[PDB]
Amino acid sequence: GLLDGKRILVSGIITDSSIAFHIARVAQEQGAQLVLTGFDRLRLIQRITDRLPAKAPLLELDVQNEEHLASLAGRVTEAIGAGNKLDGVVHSIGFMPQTGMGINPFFDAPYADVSKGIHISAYSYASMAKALLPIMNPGGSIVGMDFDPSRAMPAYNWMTVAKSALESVNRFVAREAGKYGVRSNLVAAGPIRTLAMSAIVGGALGEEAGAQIQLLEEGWDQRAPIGWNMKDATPVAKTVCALLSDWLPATTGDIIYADGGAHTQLL
Amino acid sequence: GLLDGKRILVSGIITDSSIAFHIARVAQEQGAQLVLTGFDRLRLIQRITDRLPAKAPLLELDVQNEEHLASLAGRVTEAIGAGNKLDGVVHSIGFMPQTGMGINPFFDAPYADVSKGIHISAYSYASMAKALLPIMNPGGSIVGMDFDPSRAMPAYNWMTVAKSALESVNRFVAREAGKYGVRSNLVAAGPIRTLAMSAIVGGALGEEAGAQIQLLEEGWDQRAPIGWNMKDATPVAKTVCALLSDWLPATTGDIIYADGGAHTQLL
Amino acid sequence: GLLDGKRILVSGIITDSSIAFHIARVAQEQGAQLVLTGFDRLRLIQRITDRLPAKAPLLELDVQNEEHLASLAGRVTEAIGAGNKLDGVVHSIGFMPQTGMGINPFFDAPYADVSKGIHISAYSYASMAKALLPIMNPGGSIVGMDFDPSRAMPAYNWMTVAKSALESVNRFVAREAGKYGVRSNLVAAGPIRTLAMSAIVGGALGEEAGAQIQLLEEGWDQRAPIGWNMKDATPVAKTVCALLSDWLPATTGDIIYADGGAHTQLL
Amino acid sequence: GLLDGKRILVSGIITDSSIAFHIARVAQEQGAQLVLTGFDRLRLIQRITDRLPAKAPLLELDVQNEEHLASLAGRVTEAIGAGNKLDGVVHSIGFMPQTGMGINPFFDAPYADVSKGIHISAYSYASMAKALLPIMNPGGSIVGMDFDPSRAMPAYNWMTVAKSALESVNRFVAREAGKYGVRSNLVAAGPIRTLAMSAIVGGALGEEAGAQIQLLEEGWDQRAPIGWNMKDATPVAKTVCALLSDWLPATTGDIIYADGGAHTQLL
Ligand SMILES: NC(=O)c1ccc[n+]([C@@H]2O[C@H](COP(=O)([O-])OP(=O)(O)OC[C@H]3O[C@@H](n4cnc5c(N)ncnc54)[C@H](O)[C@@H]3O)[C@@H](O)[C@H]2O)c1
Ligand SMILES: NC(=O)c1ccc[n+]([C@@H]2O[C@H](COP(=O)([O-])OP(=O)(O)OC[C@H]3O[C@@H](n4cnc5c(N)ncnc54)[C@H](O)[C@@H]3O)[C@@H](O)[C@H]2O)c1
Ligand SMILES: NC(=O)c1ccc[n+]([C@@H]2O[C@H](COP(=O)([O-])OP(=O)(O)OC[C@H]3O[C@@H](n4cnc5c(N)ncnc54)[C@H](O)[C@@H]3O)[C@@H](O)[C@H]2O)c1
Ligand SMILES: NC(=O)c1ccc[n+]([C@@H]2O[C@H](COP(=O)([O-])OP(=O)(O)OC[C@H]3O[C@@H](n4cnc5c(N)ncnc54)[C@H](O)[C@@H]3O)[C@@H](O)[C@H]2O)c1
Ligand SMILES: Cc1c(S(=O)(=O)Nc2cccc(CN)c2)sc2ccc(Cl)cc12
Ligand SMILES: Cc1c(S(=O)(=O)Nc2cccc(CN)c2)sc2ccc(Cl)cc12
Ligand SMILES: Cc1c(S(=O)(=O)Nc2cccc(CN)c2)sc2ccc(Cl)cc12
Ligand SMILES: Cc1c(S(=O)(=O)Nc2cccc(CN)c2)sc2ccc(Cl)cc12
Repeated sequence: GLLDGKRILVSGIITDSSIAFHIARVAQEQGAQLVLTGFDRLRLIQRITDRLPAKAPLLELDVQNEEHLASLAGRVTEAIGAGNKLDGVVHSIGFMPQTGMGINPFFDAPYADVSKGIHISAYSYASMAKALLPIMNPGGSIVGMDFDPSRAMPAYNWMTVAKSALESVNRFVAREAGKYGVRSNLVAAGPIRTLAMSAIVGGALGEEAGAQIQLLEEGWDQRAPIGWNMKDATPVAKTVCALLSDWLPATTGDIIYADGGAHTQLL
Repeated sequence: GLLDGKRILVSGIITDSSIAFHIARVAQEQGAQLVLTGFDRLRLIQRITDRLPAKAPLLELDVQNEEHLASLAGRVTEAIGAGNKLDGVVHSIGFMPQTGMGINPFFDAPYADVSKGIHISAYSYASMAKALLPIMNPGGSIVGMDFDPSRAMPAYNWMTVAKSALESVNRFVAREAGKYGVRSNLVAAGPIRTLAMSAIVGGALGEEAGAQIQLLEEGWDQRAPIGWNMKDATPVAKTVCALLSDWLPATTGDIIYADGGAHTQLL
Repeated sequence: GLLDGKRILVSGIITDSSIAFHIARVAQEQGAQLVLTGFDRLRLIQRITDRLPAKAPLLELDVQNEEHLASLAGRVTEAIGAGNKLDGVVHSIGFMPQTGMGINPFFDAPYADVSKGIHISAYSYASMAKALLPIMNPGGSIVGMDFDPSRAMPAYNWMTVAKSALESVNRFVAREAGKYGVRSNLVAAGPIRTLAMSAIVGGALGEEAGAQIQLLEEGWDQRAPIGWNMKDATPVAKTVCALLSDWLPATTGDIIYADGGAHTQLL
Repeated sequence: GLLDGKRILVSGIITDSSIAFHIARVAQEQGAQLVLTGFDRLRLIQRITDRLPAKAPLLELDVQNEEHLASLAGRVTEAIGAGNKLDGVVHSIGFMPQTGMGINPFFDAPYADVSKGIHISAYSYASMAKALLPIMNPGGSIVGMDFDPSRAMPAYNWMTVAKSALESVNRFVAREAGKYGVRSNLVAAGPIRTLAMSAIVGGALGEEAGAQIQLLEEGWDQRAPIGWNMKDATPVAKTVCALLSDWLPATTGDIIYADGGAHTQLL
């Protein structure tokens, strides 16, 4: 078991197609003992996580709530038992209001909306690190989820800016985590058909946005030398588990591309 | 004259060592007709700009003030005359509260402070573009100031995150500006001894911060194959003028490194 | 005149659609005095260059010929007059045998062929620098031509590898040239319809290769926020002249993208 | 066992401090069955590999020898048994003559020497892929060793150019290997005290070269958020094994940085 005996906190489950759901599943298959955090609809999240291979304690965490962050370490310790620390943390959280992502023109996003998205999608990575590093073991691992923002693209708009910020945050979190013997890295995944993503392809954010995602999905599988299957999150979940294991011991402040190789190819 | 007959808006002058002061000077030496914008201390800014080679109208612009942005194009047109448009825009604006930049630990920056800095240093680039593109000529140029944030560094902290966001914003501003025949690019400069920078070297942001900047300055000149003189902003001002001219007509969404070549060298 | 009084050596003219032909034309329009070098078909090259706005001495240079390189500086000094030095050098040279570029499978290129292409397309940039730096003025400029090789693409094959090598060579040439007060940079251009390029679109290197270039050309104009016109080399020639001028004085070991911004955009 | 039942070819062992020796050791500890290839001093290599945890067949391979490459697959099949294929290939080979690496000036490397180094260090990655892909299983993995060449550095000189070429080769090998269901990636390691490296620190390539490596080693550990121990190759060996396993299933044409995070940090 790749993660045997490791204690790992996984945020970001909201449905059974959430990337963090599959991260949580693969980690439990590999012997990890999990603690879960969920935002807002905790009864729904509980019913979703009941389908994980093993039962895992669920804690409430709204990343914009200072009280939630201040109590987090104590509530984690209460779930895993005093004297036990975390070996791994998974940040799988993201949000941008509709004004900053979609067919709404890039210039029309109010900063209040953009700021909320950068708060939840980028700053929260440092927030969670700060809350959880004091209860992490040496040799631990923090992993966040990324979507390659080094080039601009239709519709993603302000969320691409939030991703650019998150990659920069990750390189500073790595400097802090290094003082604990802890690594911090991001996994840049290719497009995955989550519920939200499926809703956008169906036009939830405007028809242009939906058409552009479909073109991006299609271009992705074409470019990827090993193909890309947007309906299979297993590859991304296994990559996260790789970074949570002891088998990338010299990688930190970095980005692993679980994208089928698409970013290495022009056409 | 490299910029003869061009009408160009320059923001960001606060003292005579501001990078935008030298941008403004070099552009006037090259035949440009300028309109200036200043924030807060407008009487001070006016007295500073009285020393530019030619007189230039000064307009008030706080980039966080929605009314200032809504009136900007009209006030620009009133200064340059109806029927005249802008050929160039210079964004030379930046700010991060002391909690996000310096010896204060990276985790201790409140998001309210970080958000203010990302607002003024990154989002304002899109804000100004939105305000000014409707009064820009085809073949125009928007230029912002950048400090290479692709690797983390001591003390810069949250401001590095703001720079990462600004580079991403620039690639989307380029998509909008392209509809106008307008380019958008950033100039990534090496360290320059502005008043603020000199204050930090003297310890305004804590002694550790001051020592780290000095080490970064020293490493910069060493790495740069043509040297780097932190007391000479002329090189950065000439680079901005290059991008405002017609001599980089196929460069947009991009970053020009006016850093002595330091970013191309390891040691 | 952007280049008034500057003495500049331009290699790489073979027909009137060569990128170096337009570089040479724009530089002469901007007051530069040129010395030309040509390979192999010198009578043809002479007849082509007779159409430049001004007459320019033509020197023979095969970059694989050690005797040609050993005599180059002396022959340049004889053309521009003793006591005069060069202010600028343009490397616009490239070649890969058909086995390393096209529909021939990537694995089937013999190393002898690949090595010849890397010799002429990458190593020759250091070769020319070595020959010409001792007769270059402080404040001089060396410019090479590049095609963005940071991602793989169909058909370009071994020539992409040669471009990757040339970018690396450029960063070391900059270290040598810095000792002379001389900059060294590359211009990464978008696809241009040279004779060779047109021949490939017509199938000279196999039908698959021809179809892939056409798709790459089409994707380029789409991605470029300001468009890309593959039949107009003026934009690339003006960019080279920008780097030969005094208006990028702090850029070296670097790459300027004269590609319409296409490399900054995903779709 | 991370690599249980996997059959893996490992090149590049020459002493017990070779990176490939530790790759071979860690892979055998993780249940892999190995086939080894060695160059030139095969009796020495055999005596070195006698100390691996398990015995492994040794095959002769000079990567510049066309007959060696033409027979390789057949000799591999004879060692692992007909009907068995390879699951993994490790390229751990590199060489640059003293004229292209060290205190000898960058311009003084003859192309014959540079070409030999690019042949053995870069082209050989495609050569081995071509020889071995027809005897690789779907889901297989090819891994090469890299040293981050994206910025220039003292002394490494032409070998940095060879690394730049190898990264480009890797992105095309990935396109070929994808047709087989096979991944291809590089591991960019921090400096490791091999015999050759120790000899250079002791002055084998000139005193300046030796002093610059020591400064690069020291800067590396400083920059690395988790530290860098140049005398421990275990971290790099475990990273290679990660890529040979099934736990990075969506990564290809890519580069994993096993460098302590040093490349993500400026100072
Ligand atoms: N689907 C993709 O294509 C893709 C690709 C790359 C990266 N990612 C990244 O994966 C991550 C997870 O998204 P997802 O795709 O799986 O979708 P998702 O919708 O399933 O999950 C997002 C989660 O963010 C959480 N969240 C939102 N606001 C929160 C808040 N204040 N506090 C705490 N949690 C909050 C949500 O509750 C939700 O669980 C994102 O960071 C996303 O950007 C997704
Ligand atoms: N000095 C350097 O080393 C260096 C290097 C690279 C980039 N830059 C960049 O150059 C730019 C200018 O800074 P500077 O160095 O010249 O220093 P500066 O202090 O002189 O100028 C900064 C200006 O930002 C303006 N500003 C702050 N808040 C503003 C607001 N709400 N609204 C409008 N304007 C506001 C200030 O008034 C000031 O004029 C920055 O963007 C900075 O990050 C500086
Ligand atoms: N057309 C494009 O799309 C494009 C894009 C980017 C970069 N470039 C680059 O521009 C440069 C010039 O090519 P081009 O497009 O203009 O085509 P070209 O065919 O017109 O010019 C190439 C020149 O290389 C010279 N050359 C070949 N072997 C030589 C040798 N041994 N010694 C000296 N000179 C030799 C040729 O004589 C010729 O003048 C190339 O380096 C090329 O890779 C071209
Ligand atoms: N030591 C480091 O710091 C470091 C860092 C990053 C990458 N690498 C890379 O690791 C790899 C291995 O080198 P090393 O450090 O372990 O040193 P090494 O000297 O131990 O190994 C190099 C091997 O290359 C082989 N080789 C040379 N010519 C060959 C040829 N014609 N045919 C077949 N094999 C040939 C040698 O026999 C030797 O086994 C290199 O590719 C190297 O560039 C090393
Ligand atoms: C959403 C999205 C992604 S994402 O899933 O990677 N990021 C993300 C952002 C916000 C909220 C969430 C969680 N529901 C995730 S890529 C891409 C490309 C084009 C478009 Cl229009 C959208 C997207
Ligand atoms: C300030 C700063 C720069 S900066 O001048 O480029 N950016 C900037 C940020 C904020 C406000 C301003 C305008 N006064 C400018 S680099 C660098 C490296 C280390 C440190 Cl501690 C600081 C800096
Ligand atoms: C040729 C070529 C270029 S190039 O013009 O940039 N480079 C080059 C290479 C070799 C010889 C020359 C000079 N005739 C130029 S890009 C691209 C993309 C796909 C394909 Cl199939 C080809 C090309
Ligand atoms: C050698 C070397 C490396 S290397 O080990 O990564 N590459 C390599 C090259 C050639 C032959 C081998 C195998 N003996 C390995 S980095 C670095 C930095 C500075 C200097 Cl002077 C040297 C080096």
